[PDB]
Amino acid sequence: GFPIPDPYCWDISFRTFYTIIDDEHKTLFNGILLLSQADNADHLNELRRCTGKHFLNEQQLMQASQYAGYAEHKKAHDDFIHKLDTWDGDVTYAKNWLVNHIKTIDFKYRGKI
Amino acid sequence: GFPIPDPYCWDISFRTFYTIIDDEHKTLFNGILLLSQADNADHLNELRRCTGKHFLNEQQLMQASQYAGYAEHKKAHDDFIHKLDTWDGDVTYAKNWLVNHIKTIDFKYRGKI
Amino acid sequence: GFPIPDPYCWDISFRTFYTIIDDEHKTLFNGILLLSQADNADHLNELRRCTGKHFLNEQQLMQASQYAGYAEHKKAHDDFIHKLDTWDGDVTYAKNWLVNHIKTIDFKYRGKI
Amino acid sequence: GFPIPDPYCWDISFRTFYTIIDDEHKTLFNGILLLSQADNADHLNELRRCTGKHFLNEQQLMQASQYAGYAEHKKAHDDFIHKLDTWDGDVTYAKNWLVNHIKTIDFKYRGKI
Amino acid sequence: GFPIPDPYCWDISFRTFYTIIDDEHKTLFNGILLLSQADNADHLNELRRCTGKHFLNEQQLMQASQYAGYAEHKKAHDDFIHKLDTWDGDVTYAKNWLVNHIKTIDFKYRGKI
Amino acid sequence: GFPIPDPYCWDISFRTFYTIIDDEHKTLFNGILLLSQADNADHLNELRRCTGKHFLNEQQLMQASQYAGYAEHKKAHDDFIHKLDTWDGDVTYAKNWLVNHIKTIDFKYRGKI
Amino acid sequence: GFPIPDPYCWDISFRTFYTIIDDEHKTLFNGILLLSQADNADHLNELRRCTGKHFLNEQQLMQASQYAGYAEHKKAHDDFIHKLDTWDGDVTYAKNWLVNHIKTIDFKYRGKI
Amino acid sequence: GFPIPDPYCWDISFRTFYTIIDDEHKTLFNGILLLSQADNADHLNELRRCTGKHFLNEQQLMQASQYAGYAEHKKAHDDFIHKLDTWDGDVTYAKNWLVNHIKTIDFKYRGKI
Repeated sequence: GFPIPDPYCWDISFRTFYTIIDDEHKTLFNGILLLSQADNADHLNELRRCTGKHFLNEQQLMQASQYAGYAEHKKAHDDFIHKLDTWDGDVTYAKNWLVNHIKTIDFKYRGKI
Repeated sequence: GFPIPDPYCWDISFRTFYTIIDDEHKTLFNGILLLSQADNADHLNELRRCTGKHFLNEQQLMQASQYAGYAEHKKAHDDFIHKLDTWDGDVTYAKNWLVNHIKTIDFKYRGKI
Repeated sequence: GFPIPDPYCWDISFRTFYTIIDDEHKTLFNGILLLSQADNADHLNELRRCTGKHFLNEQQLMQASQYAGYAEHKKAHDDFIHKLDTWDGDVTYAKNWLVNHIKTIDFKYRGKI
Repeated sequence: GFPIPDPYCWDISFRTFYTIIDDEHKTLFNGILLLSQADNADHLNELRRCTGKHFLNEQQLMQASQYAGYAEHKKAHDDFIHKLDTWDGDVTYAKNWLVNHIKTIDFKYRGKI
Repeated sequence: GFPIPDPYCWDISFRTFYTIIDDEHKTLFNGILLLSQADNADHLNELRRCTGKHFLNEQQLMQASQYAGYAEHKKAHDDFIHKLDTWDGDVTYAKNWLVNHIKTIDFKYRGKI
Repeated sequence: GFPIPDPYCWDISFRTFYTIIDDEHKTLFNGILLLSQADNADHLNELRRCTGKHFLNEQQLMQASQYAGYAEHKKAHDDFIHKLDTWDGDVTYAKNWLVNHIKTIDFKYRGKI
Repeated sequence: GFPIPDPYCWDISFRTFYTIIDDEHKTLFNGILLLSQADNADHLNELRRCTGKHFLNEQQLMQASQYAGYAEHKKAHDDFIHKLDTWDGDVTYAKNWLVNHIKTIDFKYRGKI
Repeated sequence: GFPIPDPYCWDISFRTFYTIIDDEHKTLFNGILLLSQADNADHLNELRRCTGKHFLNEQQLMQASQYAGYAEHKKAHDDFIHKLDTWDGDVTYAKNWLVNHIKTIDFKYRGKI
């Protein structure tokens, strides 16, 4: 269980050392930051697009080295897409989910992919 | 329900703001324009090739961001391919179908993919 | 002197047998037709984008086979870009230029690239 | 003079309609925000990497359509790289430079590339 | 039913006007020519590699435009791979098969893909 | 049954003549060499990543020419991934497995892919 | 002096072990054989296209490994293009040139690129 | 002065965190080790190919982020190519050069590209 950055933007404690991944992660932080400012459809579309794209890329990256934790990782992703597709306005959930997903599930592939 | 451009060529009211998509759309308008001029096999092959190619590209683009309206969108496409594969010479249908497909189904993905 | 299509849209007489090239050529007919409908900045941008992109792609295709007419062909393209970049509203010139360029200059690379 | 966002993160007013460009722009806001939090080498590296990569990608996109404002735009980029490479710690300058570059220089390529 | 070229090498009557396809076809002719000269494993490996590669590429090309005759076309290919995988030394069959496959099944996709 | 190089690094007797493949093979030798030096998680992650990546690439290469020995080859690979995913510390096994896999199963595709 | 194959088609003695290169080389044998059958524009175009494309691809492969013989090799290619571009109908020269180029100049890059 | 590994193979102390780079670096250790085993043409070719390819790839990665140390880094690479191209059999030099290049010159781009 990790601290929630304030303002809610990416910081170097989240570095995975995969620059493409890190750059995509910065977009997820920004997407949740927007929602935290105005819970509207522009902001949600933005986060939803970035999230869908990042999850698929990250999944491809795992697949390229036949990563052993793929299936659990993909199910985490798919649950979160699902939350976004049924958005409830729970920004707090979303803030926590991302911090924890990166620092525990994404950090796990470092050095294996 | 939208107006049918006369001559039947693309105009900027159809812009999706995805330049690759817009350029492919211009080919669909042209394909239907040809058929409207001479209902023959050259013209139908031309429209059929362009349509098949555009639908698959557009489908790929939706998939890259895990677009939530993919499945309904893909079924729309597949119905229209089917009409082309069983061409009846109904140019009027084709003119309407495209205008409506772009302005209602394609416009829906804007900002999400 | 080739006939100028009316409406000013691509027809199969302009076929080069290179499908990607033909699809790009459709976009150039469309950009000139829009300007013939309303000579404004939007229509010019559209044509100008499609023309710059088409000229570079066709140039790349020529280079891939070390086409002997490359230099002369690139010069013809560059002269038209210059005309678009100093646009005076002479649609007639443009309509003629495109028909002639495709049917006498582009047609010369067929079978060689 | 555009307003400087606070927190200094991307918002949808900076949208260019080019999704890859917008995602890169989010990374530049983030790099400046980190420097505003702690002016150190890690934060500078991050911003410097993201800026060099973004400038080259955007340059490539301009070149793909033979964009007429390329040279002037490349010069603006190159001047900012120089500032990052001779970094004096003036975050204020950077915050202003980015907002202005996007809303007056990048916005000018919209519809042309 | 078409003439069998003598020597068994590609000629321009087999042009599909897809240069990548034509170039791959030249390799198939050569592969059968080798077998006609020495029925050994080097020659068969050569033809088998070229054939496998060409069929898959050609299949991809058909798929990119959602070609309506794909399934019949793919089954033709797969039967011929099968013959090669159970090679009997029937060079005559192979000579006929290729000429007929190109001039009747491959010629069918021209203008549709 | 082949000799085990000492030190356990690649030598030119393992050349497949596919430079990409050979370069990937050098990484597998190195991965097993590391394990032979310190059986830890860094070393195993390194070998596991390289192995997963190589097997998938090599599998793609086989698929591109519709290689007839694919299925047996893929099952060999998948068994070895499985050993790595249930690592027992048997370095001896791993040393033998690789030498034999290359010199008998990989050497088999030479000239067919 | 290497033997000139009759019929003038590629055989496995010309193998370079680079499958893409070998497939391109087959096309150059074929282009010369056609000219030996009928010295016309179609046959020349075919050979000229295949030669320009092959020379650029092989050049790119050399550059990818910073091959030390690049400059001298590029010059040999360029001299042959010049001969095709000033074609005098000397098929004999061409038949000899290709056999020699592959077996003494191309063979020298084997293992180095 | 860094320790020279014995056996002269890559270890995780050389890790750059760029997986493609690390895999290429493994090939350079291997090429020097072979020369240390037998100073012949095969071993030199191997090392020379892997080095030319690695230097160009790493250069491309530097350029993708407009890395500020590019020019100086390219010069260091070019000097080593020159040494390989004028190979005098000084393996000791090579062993030292590689260890030093990676741990002091390559390590400097980490986080910047």
